[PDB]
Amino acid sequence: ADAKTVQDTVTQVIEQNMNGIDNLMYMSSNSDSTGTVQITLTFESGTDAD
Amino acid sequence: MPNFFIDRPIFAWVIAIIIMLAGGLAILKLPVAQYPTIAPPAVTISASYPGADAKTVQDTVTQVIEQNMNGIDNLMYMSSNSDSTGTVQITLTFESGTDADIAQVQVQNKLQLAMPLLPQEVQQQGVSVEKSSSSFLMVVGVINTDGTMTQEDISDYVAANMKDAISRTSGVGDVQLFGSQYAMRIWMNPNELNKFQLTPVDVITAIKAQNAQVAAGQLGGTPPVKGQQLNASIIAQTRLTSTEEFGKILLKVNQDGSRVLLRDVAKIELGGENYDIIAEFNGQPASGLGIKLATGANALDTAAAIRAELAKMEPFFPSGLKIVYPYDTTPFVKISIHEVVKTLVEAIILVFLVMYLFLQNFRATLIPTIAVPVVLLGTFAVLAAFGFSINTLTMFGMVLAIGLLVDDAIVVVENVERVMAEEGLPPKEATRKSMGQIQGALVGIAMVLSAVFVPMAFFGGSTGAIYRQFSITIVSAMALSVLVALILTPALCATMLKFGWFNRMFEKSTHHYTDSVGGILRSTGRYLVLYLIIVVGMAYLFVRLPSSFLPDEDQGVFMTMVQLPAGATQERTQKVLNEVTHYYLTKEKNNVESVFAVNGFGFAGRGQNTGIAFVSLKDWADRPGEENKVEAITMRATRAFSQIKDAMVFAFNLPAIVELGTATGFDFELIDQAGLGHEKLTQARNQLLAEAAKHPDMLTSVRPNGLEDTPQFKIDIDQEKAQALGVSINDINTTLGAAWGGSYVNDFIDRGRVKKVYVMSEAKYRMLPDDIGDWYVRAADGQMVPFSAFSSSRWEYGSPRLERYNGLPSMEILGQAAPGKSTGEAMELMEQLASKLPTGVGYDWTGMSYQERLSGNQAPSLYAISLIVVFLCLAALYESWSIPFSVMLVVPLGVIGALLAATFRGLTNDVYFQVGLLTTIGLSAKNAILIVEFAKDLMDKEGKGLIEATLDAVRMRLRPILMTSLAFILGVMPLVISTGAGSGAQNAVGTGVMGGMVTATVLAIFFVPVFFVVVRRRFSRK
Ligand SMILES: CN(C)c1ccc(O)c2c1C[C@H]1C[C@H]3[C@H](N(C)C)C(O)=C(C(N)=O)C(=O)[C@@]3(O)C(O)=C1C2=O
Repeated sequence: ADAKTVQDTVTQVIEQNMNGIDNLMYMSSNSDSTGTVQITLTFESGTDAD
Repeated sequence: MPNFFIDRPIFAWVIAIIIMLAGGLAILKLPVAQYPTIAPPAVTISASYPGADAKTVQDTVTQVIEQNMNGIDNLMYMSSNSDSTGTVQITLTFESGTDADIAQVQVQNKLQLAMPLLPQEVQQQGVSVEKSSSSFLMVVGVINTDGTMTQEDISDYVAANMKDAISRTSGVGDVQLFGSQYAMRIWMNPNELNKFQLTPVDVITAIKAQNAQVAAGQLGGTPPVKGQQLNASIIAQTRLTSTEEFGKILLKVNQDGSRVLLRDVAKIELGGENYDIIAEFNGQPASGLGIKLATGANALDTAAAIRAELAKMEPFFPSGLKIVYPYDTTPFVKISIHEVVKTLVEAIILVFLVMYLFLQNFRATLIPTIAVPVVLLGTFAVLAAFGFSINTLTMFGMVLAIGLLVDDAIVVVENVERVMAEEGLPPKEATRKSMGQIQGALVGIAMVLSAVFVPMAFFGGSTGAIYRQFSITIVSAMALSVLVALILTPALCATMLKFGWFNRMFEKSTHHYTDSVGGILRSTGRYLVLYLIIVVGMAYLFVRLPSSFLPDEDQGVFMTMVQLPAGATQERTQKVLNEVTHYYLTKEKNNVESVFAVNGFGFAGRGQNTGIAFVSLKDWADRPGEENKVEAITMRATRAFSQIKDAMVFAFNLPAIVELGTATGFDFELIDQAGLGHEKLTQARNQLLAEAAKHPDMLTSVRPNGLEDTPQFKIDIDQEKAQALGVSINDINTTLGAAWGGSYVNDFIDRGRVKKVYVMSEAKYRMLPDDIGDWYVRAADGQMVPFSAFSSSRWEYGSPRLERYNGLPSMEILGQAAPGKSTGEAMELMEQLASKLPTGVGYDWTGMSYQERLSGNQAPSLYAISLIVVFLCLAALYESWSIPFSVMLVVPLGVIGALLAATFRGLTNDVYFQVGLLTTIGLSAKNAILIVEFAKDLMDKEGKGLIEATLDAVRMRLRPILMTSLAFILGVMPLVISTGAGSGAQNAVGTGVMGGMVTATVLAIFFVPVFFVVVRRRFSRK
């Protein structure tokens, strides 16, 4: 029961903060109707995933 | 090798090109920041509890939380604040180079298990965990200079339309807003409220149901019916998004169709979430944004892009929202970079000027000019090899060293212009013989200079990190050099190599000189004394000479500290800020560029009571005379601000490395170590404080860095009476709660942004212990009941700030050493004074005092091992367990004279001094090794004069020294040693090297050719 709602409520927020993190190349999130959200960060090759 | 290289010099330019390439490309990969990272890694832990107080925070939250920091790796110590405004910081400093990213995990990670025991008020505000830095890169400010937007208004914008915009820009390692963002405010009044028999709770529990976010399946999705067609998503209740819809909330309805709306019982409007810190820029409403570096990005680079992004977006939203920059640590860095660069560049011009005056040539002075930039560049690649960076510390690292490579160059091309001179052969055969008589010396002095340098970078903590900066710099330059002077120079001067007021005024002063030195050497131990004075002298000057870390400097800004007393008030505090502002703009109007003033940011707590005012002056330029400088402007201020009402208002210049170990002072912490309550500790604290005033011998200013108990208004619910009337102990407390300290209902959305919703009494019904009488609660039978009915009130003292060191109620005192005595010996007293307190009370040293204690004194222990490797190394340069001795006794010469940073100027043993004091002992013992080389060499090869050589030795030597030692001093003499601004360390570095270098030459010309004589004759003697 949540159009936008999710994004801008959980999405934007978790996104706002994904800043700082080293070796970041691009972020891309997809807020979903089902209420599901999926933020995704990907780093420069080599970077140490743990 | 060089002999194989002089033969193919074609190649020893490829070796030279590579290096230059590496060092060029490395330049670009270099990050640039003002300093490097030198504080051990800390981690704060903040927390809120709207309307609490220290106990009601130390025992609901800071404890608890803290009973759980167990499990976490490399931790040094952990303190914690619990003050009277709902705040809880809880920073945790950690061993030297532990991985910050991984410590913050666990710290944080381990919080995650206490939250279950935090109270629900707190877990809603949420506890954040982050890395302790509170003062970095630049701090944009956003004011409105046409009274439209208030603090909160401006904050919002800055939050809503630009904060993230910056936040994601090449650099921006973290933003921190200087205000809030709107929040649904809902200020009730017991009156309009008690008239409907509704309390805060009734209001609270409505703003819930009414403003919430429900759930409601699709249509198909989950298993549907055969042959269905439309699946759609149902959209049930969803959060209000306005003061409008908020205004309309069914709170009550009673036989009248009576419509009692949230709009009646109180008053709705957007506003800020916290309201107790008034920011304003030059008497204008303001709401800045601070921005921290980035980790590995570039101070310059990223400042520029911030300025970019800010530009581009300022063409927006009505009323002039003008972006100001009351702080940018960048101009300061760039001007340093711009100097130093000239120091080097010019240092070379010097080696061209000097050297000409000495070697009739040109294609000779072209050599060190092709060696220097080759050695610099290229060390810029060793810096990038060890992950280092272009920062103040690392730069002066090569300037303090400019004189060590430059030398090296001259030294080679001037032995060739002797050998092909003193009945020599052509360029080739000259080099071969020349570059081959200093060959092994040029090495060996390698291994030597590696010690008396390496040893740094082994030191303590916060410091010692600095030291490392310097150490690897130099040694990376230094040795990199010695390597080109065995490869590119010996092929560069061969292959290239072919006024009366000099030459015709030198060839004879040499002779006068060596002659003068000639004889005066029979009674050898003539000047064996005289010297012994010198040494003994230093051993005086040293002790006499004061100590420091880094000389403070004029930077963009500095600050004033206001502090109204005991229980003052934001409003009463503002006026003080307005003055501070005034007696700054308008009475210092040709220097103060702006004052950014905020009340609520004390430096030893918060509260309406204290504030602080950061002032940004105008460009070092428009600030000419020493009177127009910081270490001057603040003087006026400090005083001019005495003569102020009950309002301690200080002003002072920030230290070199904001975020680092301040004064040579101490940081002491008195621990609760048992039962003993607040009180007992206080009496304890007070014992020792007073005890130490009685001792201004060992100097002091022992001061509790913390807050005296103030009085406090104490409610007190009568449980029984509560039970007797129909009145819930819960219902009471939320009403009194909410009312007076305000509660944070739930969220709502506002122009696409979730934002909090607070609800608390108007200000009118919550200022005075009276008013409490305005508040009514609905009881069981449904009759409003006043406080007095079930509660009584008394004054009393309690602590607005409860502080506590690792786990345990503590109290922190700080103070200085002694205008005479050492930080060290001053701690020791403080400790004996501690030694006699009541039993319960323990004591522990934190902070600067932590390192200083732990590591601290090692200078001895370390350089012992150098002075040994120096010997060893040196001994096998020659081939005796004694001869090297003739190389060592140089150390004192250079030292004295370098120590006339005392007797000539007004300085201190500060780092920049000691690094130089090393750079200086390198040319000194270098000189020695050579003169003691050519001492034997022709004494050993041509079996020459047991003393005859010595004279000749020094002869073929007075020009190298005189040559270099000239271009140096002059090189170090410029703005270096005479400066205005963005400097400090310039005076630092020069002055040290400037003297001492004098004595190193002008005094070793005589001794070193001695020494060698006084010895080389004490061994196998009769
Ligand atoms: C002193 N510190 C650098 C400044 C300077 C200027 C400012 O204008 C401000 C601060 C602190 C920040 C802290 C923040 C905090 N937070 C990020 C929401 C916060 O928890 C509070 C609070 N005490 O409730 C603020 O007052 C606060 O909103 C605030 O208004 C600030 C603020 O206005």
